[PDB]
Amino acid sequence: SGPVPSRARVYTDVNTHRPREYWDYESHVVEWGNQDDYQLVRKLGRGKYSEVFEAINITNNEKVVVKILKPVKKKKIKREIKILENLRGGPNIITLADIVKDPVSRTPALVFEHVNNTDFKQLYQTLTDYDIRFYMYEILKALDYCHSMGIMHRDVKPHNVMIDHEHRKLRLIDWGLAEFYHPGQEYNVRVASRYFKGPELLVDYQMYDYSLDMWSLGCMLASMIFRKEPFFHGHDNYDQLVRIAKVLGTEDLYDYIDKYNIELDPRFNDILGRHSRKRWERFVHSENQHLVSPEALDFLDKLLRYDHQSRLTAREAMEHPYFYTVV
Ligand SMILES: CC(=O)Nc1ccc2c(c1)c(-c1cc(NC3CC3)n3ncc(C#N)c3n1)cn2CCC(=O)O
Ligand SMILES: [Cl-]
Repeated sequence: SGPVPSRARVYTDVNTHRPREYWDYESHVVEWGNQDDYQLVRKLGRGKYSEVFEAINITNNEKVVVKILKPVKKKKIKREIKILENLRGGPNIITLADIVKDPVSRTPALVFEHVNNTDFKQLYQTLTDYDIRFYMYEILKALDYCHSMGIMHRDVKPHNVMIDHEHRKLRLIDWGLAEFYHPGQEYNVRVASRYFKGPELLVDYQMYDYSLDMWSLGCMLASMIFRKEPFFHGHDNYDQLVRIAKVLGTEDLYDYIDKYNIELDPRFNDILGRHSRKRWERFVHSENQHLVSPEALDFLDKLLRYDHQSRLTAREAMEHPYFYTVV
């Protein structure tokens, strides 16, 4: 009765063999320092639960990014902070440099290392075959590291990957939707951003894992090597799954759904239709041939699969023939 259970193939019991203080973020005590050390310079934007500023560390004058939290659930704040502190110093993980409060207004804020980013709609067109393989390997390091530390990012997308192209420096950012992996846990599927949602999220399969980040990465990789942003462009969560099925086909979807005994919402049977599995070559053309290779396509193919257990892990990925020219 109910969905078939599932476990992560890798780093399954990493939180289980650690003490509660590592993953029990609700018992985390947060110390808020003084924000006077930083001077707001420019509104960058208005992230989901925050406003974000370029700031300046008055003391050393080094550049910084300040995320001023809207009033959010104390619980989520502690999660993000605890996750950031556990992953700090890890490869290509953004550094939580400080946690502070404005003395007068009391609004909490997280302060991060600054990356001199090129917007991904300017950057991605510039990128060569070598570039894409390099930066994908940098992302993979961040995801292997963070999966090994018991954590799923759950919001992998071009917006959360900061690239200083001059310095070939990449940072995986915004850990606000990240969560700790506990095998057996039935999680909230209202995560990631639409275009990067894995089919497990869309069919409401809750016992998901690190392999969610591997789907999202694939979506990014497809958009990059094919020059089509976003790759899967759905008008909502239901239609998102239709956009995937028009590429991966309907037969492997229904076989995935039956295998896990997933109860498909009735909205799907009207819209899903019947679609064959398309070859990845169908997407290759004169303007992107130079970024595609047999290896690129094989790597992509082993990321973008319905069955999350069958996707490459981030370690398996880093060993793929696609990365040989970089490693
Ligand atoms: C800070 C965070 O966790 N999320 C977040 C949310 C919105 C953000 C940013 C980060 C950055 C952002 C920008 C840069 N750099 C660009 C040159 C200014 N850097 N660099 C490091 C981080 C971090 N963390 C960072 N975050 C810009 N925006 C505005 C996006 C929008 O409104 O569309
Ligand atoms: Cl959540």
